[PDB]
Amino acid sequence: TRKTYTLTDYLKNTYRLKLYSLRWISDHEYLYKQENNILVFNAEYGNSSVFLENSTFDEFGHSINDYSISPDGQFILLEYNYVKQWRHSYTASYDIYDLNKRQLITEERIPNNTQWVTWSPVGHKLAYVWNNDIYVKIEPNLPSYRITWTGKEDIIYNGITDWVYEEEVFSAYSALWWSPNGTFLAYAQFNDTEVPLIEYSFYSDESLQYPKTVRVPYPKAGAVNPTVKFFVVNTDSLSSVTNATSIQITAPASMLIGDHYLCDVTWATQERISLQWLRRIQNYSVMDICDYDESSGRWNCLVARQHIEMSTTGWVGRFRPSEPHFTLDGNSFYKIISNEEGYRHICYFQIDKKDCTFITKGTWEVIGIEALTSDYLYYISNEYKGMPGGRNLYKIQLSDYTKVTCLSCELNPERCQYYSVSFSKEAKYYQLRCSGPGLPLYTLHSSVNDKGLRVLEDNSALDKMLQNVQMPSKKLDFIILNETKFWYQMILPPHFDKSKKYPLLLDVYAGPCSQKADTVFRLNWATYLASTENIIVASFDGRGSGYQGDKIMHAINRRLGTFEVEDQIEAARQFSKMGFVDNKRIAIWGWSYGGYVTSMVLGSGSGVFKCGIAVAPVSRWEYYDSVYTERYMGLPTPEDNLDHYRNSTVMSRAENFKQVEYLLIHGTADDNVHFQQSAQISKALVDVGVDFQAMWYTDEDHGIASSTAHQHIYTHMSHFIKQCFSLP
Amino acid sequence: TRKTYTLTDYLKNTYRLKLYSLRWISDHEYLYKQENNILVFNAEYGNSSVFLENSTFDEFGHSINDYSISPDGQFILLEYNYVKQWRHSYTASYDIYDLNKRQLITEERIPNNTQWVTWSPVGHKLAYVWNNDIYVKIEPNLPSYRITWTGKEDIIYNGITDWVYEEEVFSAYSALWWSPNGTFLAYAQFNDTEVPLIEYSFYSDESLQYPKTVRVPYPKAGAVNPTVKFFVVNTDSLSSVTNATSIQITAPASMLIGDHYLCDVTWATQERISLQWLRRIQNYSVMDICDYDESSGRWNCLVARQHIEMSTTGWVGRFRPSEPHFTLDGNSFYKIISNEEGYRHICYFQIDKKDCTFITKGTWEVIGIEALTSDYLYYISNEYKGMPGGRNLYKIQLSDYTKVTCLSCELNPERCQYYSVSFSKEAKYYQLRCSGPGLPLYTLHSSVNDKGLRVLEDNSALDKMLQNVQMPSKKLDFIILNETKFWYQMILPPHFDKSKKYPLLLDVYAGPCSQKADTVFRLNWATYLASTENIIVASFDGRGSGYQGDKIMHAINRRLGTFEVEDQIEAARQFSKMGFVDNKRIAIWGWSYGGYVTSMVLGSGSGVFKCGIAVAPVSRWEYYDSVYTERYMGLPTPEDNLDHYRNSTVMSRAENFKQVEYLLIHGTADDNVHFQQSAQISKALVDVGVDFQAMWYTDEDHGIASSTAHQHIYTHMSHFIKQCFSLP
Ligand SMILES: CS(=O)(=O)c1ccc(C2NOC([C@@H](CC3CC3)[C@H](N)C(=O)N3CC[C@H](F)C3)N2)c(F)c1
Ligand SMILES: CS(=O)(=O)c1ccc(C2NOC([C@@H](CC3CC3)[C@H](N)C(=O)N3CC[C@H](F)C3)N2)c(F)c1
Ligand SMILES: *[C@@H]1O[C@H](CO)[C@@H](O[C@@H]2O[C@H](CO)[C@@H](O)[C@H](O)[C@H]2NC(C)=O)[C@H](O)[C@H]1NC(C)=O
Ligand SMILES: *[C@@H]1O[C@H](CO)[C@@H](O[C@@H]2O[C@H](CO)[C@@H](O)[C@H](O)[C@H]2NC(C)=O)[C@H](O)[C@H]1NC(C)=O
Ligand SMILES: *[C@@H]1O[C@H](CO)[C@@H](O[C@@H]2O[C@H](CO)[C@@H](O)[C@H](O)[C@H]2NC(C)=O)[C@H](O)[C@H]1NC(C)=O
Ligand SMILES: *[C@@H]1O[C@H](CO)[C@@H](O[C@@H]2O[C@H](CO)[C@@H](O)[C@H](O)[C@H]2NC(C)=O)[C@H](O)[C@H]1NC(C)=O
Ligand SMILES: *[C@@H]1O[C@H](CO)[C@@H](O[C@@H]2O[C@H](CO)[C@@H](O)[C@H](O)[C@H]2NC(C)=O)[C@H](O)[C@H]1NC(C)=O
Ligand SMILES: *[C@@H]1O[C@H](CO)[C@@H](O[C@@H]2O[C@H](CO)[C@@H](O)[C@H](O)[C@H]2NC(C)=O)[C@H](O)[C@H]1NC(C)=O
Ligand SMILES: *[C@@H]1O[C@H](CO)[C@@H](O[C@H]2O[C@H](CO)[C@@H](O)[C@H](O)[C@H]2NC(C)=O)[C@H](O)[C@H]1NC(C)=O
Ligand SMILES: *[C@@H]1O[C@H](CO)[C@@H](O[C@H]2O[C@H](CO)[C@@H](O)[C@H](O)[C@H]2NC(C)=O)[C@H](O)[C@H]1NC(C)=O
Ligand SMILES: *[C@H]1O[C@H](CO)[C@@H](O[C@@H]2O[C@H](CO)[C@@H](O)[C@H](O)[C@H]2NC(C)=O)[C@H](O)[C@H]1NC(C)=O
Ligand SMILES: *[C@@H]1O[C@H](CO)[C@@H](O)[C@H](O)[C@H]1NC(C)=O
Ligand SMILES: *[C@@H]1O[C@H](CO)[C@@H](O)[C@H](O)[C@H]1NC(C)=O
Ligand SMILES: *[C@@H]1O[C@H](CO)[C@@H](O)[C@H](O)[C@H]1NC(C)=O
Ligand SMILES: *[C@@H]1O[C@H](CO)[C@@H](O)[C@H](O)[C@H]1NC(C)=O
Ligand SMILES: *[C@@H]1O[C@H](CO)[C@@H](O)[C@H](O)[C@H]1NC(C)=O
Ligand SMILES: *[C@@H]1O[C@H](CO)[C@@H](O)[C@H](O)[C@H]1NC(C)=O
Repeated sequence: TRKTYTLTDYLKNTYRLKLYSLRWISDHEYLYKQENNILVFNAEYGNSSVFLENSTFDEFGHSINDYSISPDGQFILLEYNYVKQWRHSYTASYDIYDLNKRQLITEERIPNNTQWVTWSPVGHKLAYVWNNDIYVKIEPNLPSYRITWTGKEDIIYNGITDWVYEEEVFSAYSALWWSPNGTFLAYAQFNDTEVPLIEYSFYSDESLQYPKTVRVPYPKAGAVNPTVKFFVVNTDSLSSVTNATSIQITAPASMLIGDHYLCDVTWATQERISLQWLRRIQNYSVMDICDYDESSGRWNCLVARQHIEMSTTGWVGRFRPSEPHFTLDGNSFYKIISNEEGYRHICYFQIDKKDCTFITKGTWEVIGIEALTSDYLYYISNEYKGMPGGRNLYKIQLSDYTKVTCLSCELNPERCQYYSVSFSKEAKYYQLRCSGPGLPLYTLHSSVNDKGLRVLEDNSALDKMLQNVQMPSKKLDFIILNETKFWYQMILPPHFDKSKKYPLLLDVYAGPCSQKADTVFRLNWATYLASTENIIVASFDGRGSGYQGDKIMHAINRRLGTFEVEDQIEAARQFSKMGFVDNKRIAIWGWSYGGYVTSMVLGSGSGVFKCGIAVAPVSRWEYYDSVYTERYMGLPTPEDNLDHYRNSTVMSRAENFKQVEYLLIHGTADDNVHFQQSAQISKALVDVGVDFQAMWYTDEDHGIASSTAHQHIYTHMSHFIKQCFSLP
Repeated sequence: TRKTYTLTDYLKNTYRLKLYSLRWISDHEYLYKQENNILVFNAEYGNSSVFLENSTFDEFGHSINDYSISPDGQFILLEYNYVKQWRHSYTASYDIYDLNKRQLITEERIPNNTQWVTWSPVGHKLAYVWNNDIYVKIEPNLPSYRITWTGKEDIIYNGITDWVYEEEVFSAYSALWWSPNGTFLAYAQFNDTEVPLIEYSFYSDESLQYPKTVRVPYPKAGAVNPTVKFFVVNTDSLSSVTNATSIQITAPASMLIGDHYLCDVTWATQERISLQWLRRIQNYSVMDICDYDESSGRWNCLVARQHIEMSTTGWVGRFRPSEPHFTLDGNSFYKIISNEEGYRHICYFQIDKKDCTFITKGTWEVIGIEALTSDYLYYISNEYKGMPGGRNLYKIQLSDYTKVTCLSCELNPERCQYYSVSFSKEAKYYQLRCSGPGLPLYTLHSSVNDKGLRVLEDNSALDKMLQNVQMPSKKLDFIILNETKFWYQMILPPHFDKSKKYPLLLDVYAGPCSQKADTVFRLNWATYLASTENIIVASFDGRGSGYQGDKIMHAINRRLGTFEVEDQIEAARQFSKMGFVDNKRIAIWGWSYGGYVTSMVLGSGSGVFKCGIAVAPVSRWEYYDSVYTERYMGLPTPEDNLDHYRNSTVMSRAENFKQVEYLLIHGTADDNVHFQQSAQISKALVDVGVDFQAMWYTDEDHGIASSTAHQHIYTHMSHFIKQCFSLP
């Protein structure tokens, strides 16, 4: 008997995955949300107390979306009226509650429609962006100091990013950086005056008589990009002068010669800041390190401290130049860069010496630097067992690089191979977060001796429930293509029998530096398909995929829509030759880049696939944004890479779609991959007389994450897959 | 053994109906285009001559879209660079060729991007509109006179109509009216300053990087409407030294009190013009009769010559007040109006007498007045055999109304029951166009003795081809509902066998004053469905339908989405109870108003229909234009008819779609029924978890008629219907 994992189970979230989200507030205390109220926990012993009882804001008159405690614990920022914008941006209202007097501040309050707010790293100073201008409050109940007057809707952005910087450069909306002790406030200013606008309709609720036209500054490939400027203001002088001066720090001459980007800002000390700039042609970046000059009140970046990072085989960085991690005295820093072999490792830099020293090496890569103390550097890599899809925490002794300890590898090797970490303020404690291949496991550890303090959440409740269900299994392995290994994973149906022919669905993404083959545990649509529909769901990381060196990642440089597309087809062949795949029932599907690859694959004329589903796909690179697209494709001009731009479109393969069943889906309010992209695919298919299935989702964006739409799209896709595989 | 009428046959027009479109140029001659040659025919004998060689412009260097010979035969206007706009509007380039001197005028030529152009009714003067302003050319080779200078894109229209006037009032882009002999040129001016704009994306060719946004002044129900003014200018006294003077004729005070419309302009004589005005609440209209005052130079409209036309059960006229047909001296006129019984008949009016006399009467209606002489008035009505879906030509003796003669009834009763007609200049000759139930038949007749001169086109070629294919038959009949009879038609499959059960598709439109049950012969999608798929395609005219009196037509007044929807369900219900219908396979489909009714039906919960297809449907009346919507629904305010505006939406019925298969289709560039309407339907279905099929057509408008799109929609719908009926 035993029920299987059904579509409803996924859509209704019957089997809930538990997690343990904590927020360190010091070197040994963290906050945890247990039953609406906020408790504070002692890391050392595990005892807690009620920090803020849930019944505190009952008669607030508003539903509170999130909170934020000032560094000194004296105040708490309350956020409500949350109105989402793009991937990271949103607007909201805020009130400050005085935790000492247990009162709600009612004077000089933060304006409504505040675009971004942030406490100073120390104390309780506040900085926020409202109407595209920056303001600063030294004290929560005192008036604000205006920092900028140039703010202008869709034109000038001070302290916040425009659309493309938020999405492709900073993975954030804020563009301001408090110095370590809060004295200085740095920030970027974006000018989109000449940036073309993407325009599309938003219908809103039925009650809106006339549709609204959403207009946003968005640079498509080869178009005019926003320009940027960087400034630094001394907040400590605000109460002493009428208008504190924003000292500007200009980009290096090597950047000013053409279009460029401000791509990283990292403070090194109270009076030292590092900036990384990137040329519009993303294979050259410069890092300036600037010191405050107490005599001229100016900021100077000595060329002797400038560092150049370039790439001859591709772009710089996985998605951008990596962040530096400075030693306390700010005289040296560690940074991940690809070595002579093409693998990303940690290099140790002296701020005024151009030659760095690699402290790690091998045919594997460092994923990120997680913490740095005067004695140790902690990082996550995929070195363990040579599995690029695994992740573990490591510790390296700064006084002896030959001393490297893996802190997570052997904790529970069968259940935990994909780790994440969170250190306390001074890295005295760290929470480990295991996400697979077994059920997620959260543990707390002491850094002084790397001893396990205790288990925070083991997901026993769910393990219990899953016992009464025929869950699918997952296989992570590899195939060798041209003396090089390529990893794939398969979500196999329960009681899998290799003596049978199962229908196969290729789950694909395959964009640059992607990884669809890993050791993470997921409860998703593929779970339902394998468990209930007895469908094998596979994923393959071929050329262009990440975390396996530049040889593989830069294979698609300037050539998107080629190798990553072909390898995916070859993967299908390879799978069919494994003998447990029904060659007559092989389907392919993907979202976003996966939608593009799926479409390109369905229109290649390979004959391997019977049907496929593309959700919010890219159809021609000239329609996607500049930062992302140009990174891999360069410029769409005849003197650069225009020919391949025009050669890698979905539309040019419309005719071959007569050989397959296709389902095209897109959200009408997708601000990322514009509906325009599918509108052009559909028109090309209509023009050559090809029938296909389509579905638009009114007012949904790139994620189609709305509760109702989410249930609707997966239901619709399920019927299509079952029909194509005629289950029925 | 005899093929059937296939989908390809319909889509490739393999079976073409022959026509015979002629143009009367005098009381005894007409122009007919043959082999691209313009021939002139003598109506009395049938002899012809070549009027213009198909090779005359053999090296014109432009594709000629259309041509237009001046009334005096001296010149010919050549139209090229045609670019379509809405239903009737478009811009083009023109050149004038001198027929007498066989030369192409090259001096003072009409501008490119001209919006409208027309010859004076007599002679060869010209009036064209360019950049929203009116120009007049007394001679083809002479400079033109600027009449208006207020022209402004999307704001002020002179001589041309705005979006709503073009579509809902004049069924023409043109807004200028030449006096009978060309002395005066009357014109209307529209002001859309405060009219909101409908905005939508147009994607264009793949090469366009950024979608363009189209915006057109379009007043939705309740919104601010455009205002109108009327002017008359003397084209005989124009000066190259002074700006033309236009005399304004203001609307009556009973109209100026509130919002209103100019709905008809008709010249009575060389110096008398009639105008009809309609209040925004379309149940009260006023006709003004204005005479030119030679001494004053002004136009006066005596209040004593004012005629009011109102309605207590509904709006005025079928879609607007009918046009008057003045006698030679202009002292009296005939006009179709609804009588005390609610049936539309011809009433004889004296210009200075309030009461008019009806000259026809009966439980049938006059469709239109076609020609008037001192002895006879010719008209088309559905009186014959009491069939409201039949049309015949009649003449009534103006000196003895008891003497009524049908001129088309008995010509060929089996083959011809639906005629339209074309009279020559003085009604000396008329062409009859029979369009059903048999193949179209065109004939020429002489009025003096109503003789049948000859057959112009009998479609004997098509008849010879059609006998080689198993064509379906059409049954026109009626059912009774509450002592009232309602007509329906059924397209029955070849070799119809009433002992068998056939699936049934209800083809519906059902908008106010519509007629889907008639005797017209058609080669369409239904032909293929019955001939090849053996599906019965039925249509029904319930409450709200036209040509049967106001008791029926006005039944849905201020109540759209009620009785016309309910009656369709009743009809299907009754057809389902017939021996030859498979009550398990009953479908419904419609386009435009038919899309709305199909949707309202599917969301009714009647359980009668298994599936349905809605193309470019209206979903809520507040989204449609003011002129058409308010005509039937009044204003959407709480004081007027808001409750019913809110109760008649498709969206409120979403939940009821759970038990039916629904395919929703709409073109993204529909300027008439905005994509918005379908976008809200899909969102409501998604919001209640109901699955359905959808298809958008990039850049297609309300007609979805581009060649490839047309083939694609009918192909996609064919698969859907066959699948719903389990048909191979
Ligand atoms: C885990 S996965 O499914 O393999 C996966 C999924 C998604 C990405 C990925 N790559 O670029 C993005 C993301 C920026 C990134 C957030 C910082 C990018 N901007 C994006 O959304 N698109 C849309 C079209 C094209 F695919 C790029 N997201 C990725 F690298 C890997
Ligand atoms: C011959 S039929 O299929 O019954 C038929 C088809 C179409 C009409 C009809 N009614 O109003 C229009 C047309 C007026 C202009 C005269 C052309 C109107 N504006 C329209 O396109 N819509 C869209 C939504 C709503 F249904 C009305 N067309 C009609 F009265 C009858
Ligand atoms: C966790 O429990 C410990 C032990 O009871 C608390 O320790 C406080 O430690 C300080 C420093 O020595 C003493 O002054 C206090 O007397 C101790 N607590 C008390 C009430 O006496 C600690 O406060 C607890 N932490 C939390 C978050 O509950
Ligand atoms: C944003 O950049 C634009 C340039 O595109 C700047 O606009 C120029 O400003 C100068 C001086 O005011 C004028 O002479 C030019 O006419 C402007 N050009 C344009 C496009 O109009 C603008 O000043 C910048 N804004 C800020 C705050 O730096
Ligand atoms: C604060 O100082 C800044 C820096 O000068 C002022 O910004 C200048 O304002 C003037 C006049 O408004 C403009 O001509 C300049 O273009 C502005 N410069 C910049 C950097 O934008 C700002 O107006 C001052 N505010 C107050 C209240 O004095
Ligand atoms: C935060 O760092 C700033 C920058 O060094 C400190 O301000 C300097 O303080 C020294 C005294 O130690 C003075 O000589 C300088 O004039 C100050 N410079 C500036 C720009 O203010 C500041 O004292 C530090 N804050 C704290 C709380 O330690
Ligand atoms: C069209 O009709 C107008 C108006 O009746 C004619 O113009 C009148 O002609 C008479 C005879 O010459 C003059 O006495 C009047 O003063 C004219 N009135 C106006 C308003 O112009 C005109 O002749 C006719 N045009 C044609 C071509 O027959
Ligand atoms: C034209 O129709 C309107 C609207 O139906 C009539 O005006 C009034 O409409 C309201 C509802 O909107 C009713 O309560 C009134 O009874 C209607 N009559 C009056 C006098 O207000 C109007 O009567 C109609 N005109 C004609 C000639 O029938
Ligand atoms: C049709 O035929 C008649 C003669 O049968 C043609 O002739 C008439 O017009 C000619 C010039 O227009 C004259 O030369 C004839 O005298 C005159 N004959 C009669 C009886 O009126 C007439 O033009 C022909 N029409 C066409 C269009 O070809
Ligand atoms: C077209 O209509 C507009 C608006 O009704 C007319 O303009 C006016 O409305 C303005 C408010 O937007 C008032 O401020 C103006 O006083 C009023 N009149 C003028 C001349 O501005 C406009 O005149 C109309 N245009 C024409 C050519 O008739
Ligand atoms: C309308 O456009 C046409 C085409 O551009 C103009 O005709 C000429 O076209 C030739 C080439 O086709 C050009 O060299 C000329 O510049 C155009 N103009 C002339 C006078 O030769 C035409 O003139 C335009 N007319 C108007 C009123 O816009
Ligand atoms: C906090 O609130 C939750 C839900 O409102 C409740 O279950 C819990 O008992 C509350 N605890 C306290 C201390 O108020
Ligand atoms: C924010 O909006 C609320 C809602 O009207 C208003 O009452 C409040 O005063 C506003 N606060 C500020 C700082 O503007
Ligand atoms: C950067 O890439 C461009 C495009 O291939 C190339 O022309 C240039 O030489 C590269 N620069 C470096 C430093 O590799
Ligand atoms: C005129 O051209 C057409 C083709 O456009 C041709 O069929 C016809 O023969 C020509 N006319 C004559 C009289 O030859
Ligand atoms: C005609 O009127 C327009 C509109 O004001 C004006 O600009 C033009 O100069 C006038 N021309 C003559 C000849 O009066
Ligand atoms: C008569 O029939 C109509 C439908 O044809 C129905 O709506 C009405 O209620 C019935 N009774 C009366 C009195 O009209």
